[PDB]
Amino acid sequence: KPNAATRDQLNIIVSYPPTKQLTYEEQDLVWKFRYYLTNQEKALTKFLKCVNWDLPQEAKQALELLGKWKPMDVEDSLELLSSHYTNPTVRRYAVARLRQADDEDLLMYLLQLVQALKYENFDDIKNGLEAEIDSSQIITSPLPNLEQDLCTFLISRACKNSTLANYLYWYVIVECEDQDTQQRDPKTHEMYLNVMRRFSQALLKGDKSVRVMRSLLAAQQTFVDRLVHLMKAVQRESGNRKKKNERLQALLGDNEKMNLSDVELIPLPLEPQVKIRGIIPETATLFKSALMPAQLFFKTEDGGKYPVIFKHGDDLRQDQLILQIISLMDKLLRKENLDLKLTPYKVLATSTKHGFMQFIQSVPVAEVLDTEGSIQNFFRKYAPSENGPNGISAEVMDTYVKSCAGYCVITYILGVGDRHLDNLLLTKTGKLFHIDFGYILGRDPKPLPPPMKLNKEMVEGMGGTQSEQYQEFRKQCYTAFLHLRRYSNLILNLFSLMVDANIPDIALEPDKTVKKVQDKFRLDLSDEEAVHYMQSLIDESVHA
Ligand SMILES: C[C@@H]1COC[C@@H](C)N1c1cc(=O)n2c(n1)N(Cc1ccc(Cl)s1)[C@H](C(F)(F)F)CC2
Repeated sequence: KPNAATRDQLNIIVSYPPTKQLTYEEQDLVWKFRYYLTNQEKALTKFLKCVNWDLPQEAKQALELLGKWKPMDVEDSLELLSSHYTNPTVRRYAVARLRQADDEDLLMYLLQLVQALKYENFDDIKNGLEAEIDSSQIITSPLPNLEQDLCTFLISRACKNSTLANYLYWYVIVECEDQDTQQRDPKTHEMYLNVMRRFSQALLKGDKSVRVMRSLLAAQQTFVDRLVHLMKAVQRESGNRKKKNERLQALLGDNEKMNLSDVELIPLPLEPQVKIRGIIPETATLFKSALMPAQLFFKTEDGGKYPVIFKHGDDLRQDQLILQIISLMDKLLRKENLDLKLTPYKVLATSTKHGFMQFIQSVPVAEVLDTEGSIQNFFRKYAPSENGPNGISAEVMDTYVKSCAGYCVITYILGVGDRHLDNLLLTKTGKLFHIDFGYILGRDPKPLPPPMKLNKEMVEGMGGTQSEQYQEFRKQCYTAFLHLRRYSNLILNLFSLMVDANIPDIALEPDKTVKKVQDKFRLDLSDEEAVHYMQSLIDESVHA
C-alpha cells in the first residue's frame, strides 16, 4: 500500500498513452503496488507492460493478478490484442472483455480485430476446423469466460449478426488476397484461409437463416467477380471515354451474359443494410480519371438509387481505414452530443486490386469557385434566405460552420496531405467534406506542408474573420478537439492494431506510425493549454 506522494506518481503512469514506453523506474513502481492498483481498472494495462513474459515466474505472478484486478474496459482490451502480447491467457482475457461490447461497437473495431488475428495462435485456429485453395471460392463452393480465441468469438457473433457477417467476410477475403502477405508471410496467408474455412464451416452448421447468410455471401462474391470481369473488359476497350462507356452500358444491359442488371435481392457489400436488385445499365459511366473508375447506380430494395464508385486497378485499404476512423470520430463526437454534419461515406475494398465507395452528390470547392465565384454565391443560389446570414439559409450556414470545424480537426489528427479545392467538396445543404486520402500521417507530394487544412475561401464562406460564424467555427474546433482527446486511448489502440496492415503510409514506418497520431492530440497539454493550442493552429493557418 502506498503513501500520498507515491499515489500521484502512479497516477501519472496510469494516465499515459498506451503507446508510451514504460521506463524501468516506472515498471518497478507499478510492479511494487500491483496489489494496490487492483481497484484501478485503467492501471491493469500499465501492469501487463512491466512483465517479461520470457520469465515464467514473472509471467505466472502477472496472471494471478489479472484474475484479481478490476475487470478491464472494452476500449482498453484492444491493447492486449496487439503484437506486444503473445500470452494465451492475456489474449483470451482481451476476447473475454471484448465480448462485453455490443455489435454496434464491435463493427466500429472490426477492421482492426481482423488485423489482430495476425498475433493469434495459428495452430489453435487450424484445429477448430472439422495457392491450392482459392479463398474467393470457399463460400461459393459449399461441400455436400476464457475459452474462446479471437477467431472463434468473431465467427460466433458473425453467425448471429448479418451486418458483421458481411464485413467479417470481405475483411478476411481481402487479407487472403494480400500478395505481399502470401510472398513474405506464408503462415499468415495460411491462417486467413483457415479463418475463412472456419467461417464457411460454422455458417453451413447453422439454422435456416445462418445457412442463407452463406448463400447471400456467395451471391455477393459472384456478383463482385462479374463486375470485375466487366471492368477488365471496359478498361481494355480500345477508344475514348465515350467508347468505353458504351461498352460499359452494353454489357450491363446484357443480363443473360453478365447477370448484373437483374439479380435477386442481395445485400450491397459496401453497406449490407441496403439490399440491391442490380445495376441500372443506362446511368453507368467512367470518371475522367486514368484509373478508369466507374459510377454505377444500384437499384435498391425499396425503389431507391444508390450510386457507388467502383474502382478496379487500385488498392482502397488506406482510404478504407481513414473513412472508418472518420466514421468512429463522428460516432464518439455524436456520443458527446456534437453532430458536426460530417460525411463518413462508406468505402469497402473487395480485393487489394478493387473496391467500392459510397457516392455522395456534391460539388468540388474548385468547381464552386470557377462557376459561382464564391462559396457564399453558391449558397445564396441554392439556399437563399432574406433573414439568413449574408442572404443564405441559417441551417446551411450552421451546417457549413460545423462540418468545416469537424473536418479541420479530423484532417489535422489524421495528418491528411495533398489538400486542394478539387478534393474538398460542398453540398447544397452546406456539408463540407474531404475525399481521396492518398497521403496521411504527415505525407504530402510537396515538402513542408501546413499542419492545418484551411484557406481564405473557406473562411470567406463563413463571412470572413470578423463574422459571428467565424467565432462559432473556432468554438467548434477546440470543443471537437477536447472530445477526441478524451478518446485518444481508443484511437491510438486502433491505430496500434494497424501497424502490420499493408497501408502505404503506415507500411512506410510502422514503428513510428502511432506516435504520429499521439503527438497531434498534444496530450502533454491540459484542456485549457489544448484549447489555446488549437486557436494558434487555426489563427496561423488563416493568417498565412
Ligand atoms: C466516394 C466519394 C464521396 O462521394 C463523392 C466523391 C467525390 N467521392 C470520391 C472519393 C475519392 O477518393 N475519389 C473520387 N470521388 N473521385 C473524384 C471525384 C469524383 C467525382 C467528383 Cl465530382 S470528384 C476520383 C475517382 F473517380 F477516381 F474516384 C478520385 C478519388
